[PDB]
Amino acid sequence: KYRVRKNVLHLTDTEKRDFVRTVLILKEKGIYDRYIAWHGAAGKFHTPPGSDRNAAHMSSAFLPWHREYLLRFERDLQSINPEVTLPYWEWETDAQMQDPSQSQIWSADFMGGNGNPIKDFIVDTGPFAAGRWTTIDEQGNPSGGLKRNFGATKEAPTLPTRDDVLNALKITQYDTPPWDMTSQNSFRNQLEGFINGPQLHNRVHRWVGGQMGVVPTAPNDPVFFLHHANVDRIWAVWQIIHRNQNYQPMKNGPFGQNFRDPMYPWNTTPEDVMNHRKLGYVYDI
Amino acid sequence: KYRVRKNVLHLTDTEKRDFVRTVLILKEKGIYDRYIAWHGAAGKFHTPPGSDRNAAHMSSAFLPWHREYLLRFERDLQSINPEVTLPYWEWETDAQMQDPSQSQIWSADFMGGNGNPIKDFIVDTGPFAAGRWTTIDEQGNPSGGLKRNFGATKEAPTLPTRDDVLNALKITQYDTPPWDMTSQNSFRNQLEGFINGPQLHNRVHRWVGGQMGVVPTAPNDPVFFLHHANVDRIWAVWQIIHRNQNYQPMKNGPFGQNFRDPMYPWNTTPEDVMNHRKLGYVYDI
Ligand SMILES: [Cl-]
Ligand SMILES: [Cl-]
Ligand SMILES: [Cl-]
Ligand SMILES: [Cl-]
Ligand SMILES: [Cl-]
Ligand SMILES: [Cl-]
Ligand SMILES: [Cu+2]
Ligand SMILES: [Cu+2]
Ligand SMILES: [Cu+2]
Ligand SMILES: [Cu+2]
Ligand SMILES: [Zn+2]
Ligand SMILES: [Zn+2]
Ligand SMILES: [Zn+2]
Ligand SMILES: [Zn+2]
Ligand SMILES: [Zn+2]
Ligand SMILES: [Zn+2]
Ligand SMILES: [Zn+2]
Repeated sequence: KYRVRKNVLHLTDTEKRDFVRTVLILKEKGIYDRYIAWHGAAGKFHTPPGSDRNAAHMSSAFLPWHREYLLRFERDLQSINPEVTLPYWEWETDAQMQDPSQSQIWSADFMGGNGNPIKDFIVDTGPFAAGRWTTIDEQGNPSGGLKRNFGATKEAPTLPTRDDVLNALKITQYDTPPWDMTSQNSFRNQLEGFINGPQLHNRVHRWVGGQMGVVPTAPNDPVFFLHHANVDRIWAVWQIIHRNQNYQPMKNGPFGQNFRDPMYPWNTTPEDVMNHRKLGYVYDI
Repeated sequence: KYRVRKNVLHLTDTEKRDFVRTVLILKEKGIYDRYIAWHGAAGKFHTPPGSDRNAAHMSSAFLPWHREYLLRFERDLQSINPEVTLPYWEWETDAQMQDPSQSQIWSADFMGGNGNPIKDFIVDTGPFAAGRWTTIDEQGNPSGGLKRNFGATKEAPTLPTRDDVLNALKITQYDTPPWDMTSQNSFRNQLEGFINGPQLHNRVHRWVGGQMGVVPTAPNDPVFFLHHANVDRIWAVWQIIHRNQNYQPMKNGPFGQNFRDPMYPWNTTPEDVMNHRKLGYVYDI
């Protein structure tokens, strides 16, 4: 309840600079890659085997898994710079802009811009531009650099709206059986974005494009964390609005999917991360 | 110093029954799969990216990474039955047999026998025969059943010998740069099996065949843990013989390979598991 996570639009130029520096430091030491890999491994970890669900997506653990992911990542930033916390990208607000690509989050001072079509959409601007930031493929081998292609697909030509967020917050049930891509009247599946997909969470990944548009490579793009800090914020809000409500399933959904089950690749359980304040952080506002 | 890890050949009928029983429960609960996944993930995690070294093999962390692996595995077994510890398969003595496939380790009440040529070398005997034990391919999808083909390979027709172990124990250095498959006069690379490969550990893997023969699927076979328990034991012996020799590299090795670096997929470091006695276990003898 001490660490404050801020809206990207509220950061001082120094905070932006420090965040970028710390990320680049984590990347140099080899710590950043551990994060890419954890998310990759989890994505291929089906619960149960053969099922469409995995440890981090298309199921109940989607939200708590990423919260732990972000928590661990933020603790790593703190180790380098104690004054650095994870900021959140409020995409619902950027969706209101005439041209979202002009949002300050994409400035050459922060995340860098959209991909360059003349270069097969390689990001050639910002601190994570090809040549300054190496990426790796799902195979785990060096790739050719970050790629982004804002709103190119037909299913995600735009960022989700404030209304989409509001409608999701309306759901009274955290999740509902079978606890997967098909769960109905489920806040979790709603936020994740499988209802009339792609929506919200899923839609943002698709809108961004490049490595961000697919599970095995998503974290190669630093914005992955700003996105999920926002997703984590929507959830924190949901938890306040419906305080009558608790995580689901409690038992008898799939192993690694239940309230007290370990979340591959960690021993962390959903219960362990239900209270973000106990985890040591809050969102401005 | 309380948990004793025993030679498979020193186990009672009951101790073997309980070990197998506990492994099945671990499997049934979904815990066993986490281990197959962890080992697979580590094998694809190169240190550094593009390199030939990975978090669990072909470099210095090979030994401490597997020691941590077994420790975690033994703790889970202990959680199911506090009287069960990890036994070790002393293959160097089995190598002396006229026909090693006749060793009591392969009895039907234990691990099971060799694969069935008619079935495409699917294991049809023992507690883990196809139909009684599910397996998972490199993709994380169900694979249809355990396979074994003892010494079918021209490269590893025989199990390593006592002489092979003894010679490795004479090595003075834990490891040597470049800290990878080419390291010379390295106890680690020797025990792993790359000096005139396939030797030792690498040779046991190749000799067993089936999922045990390849990195991404090896742990699917329970004997993987019995194998690595002996490898761990051989290392523990080396540690006592060369009491003034320590882990290498101490620093400036690839991140993930140094004495105090975290070992993907965990935060555990080689330092953390250098003394097995501190880990709560010892070998019988
Ligand atoms: Cl603020
Ligand atoms: Cl909140
Ligand atoms: Cl909250
Ligand atoms: Cl504020
Ligand atoms: Cl004994
Ligand atoms: Cl003994
Ligand atoms: Cu993802
Ligand atoms: Cu995501
Ligand atoms: Cu091995
Ligand atoms: Cu291995
Ligand atoms: Zn809150
Ligand atoms: Zn944690
Ligand atoms: Zn603010
Ligand atoms: Zn590879
Ligand atoms: Zn010892
Ligand atoms: Zn010595
Ligand atoms: Zn004994």
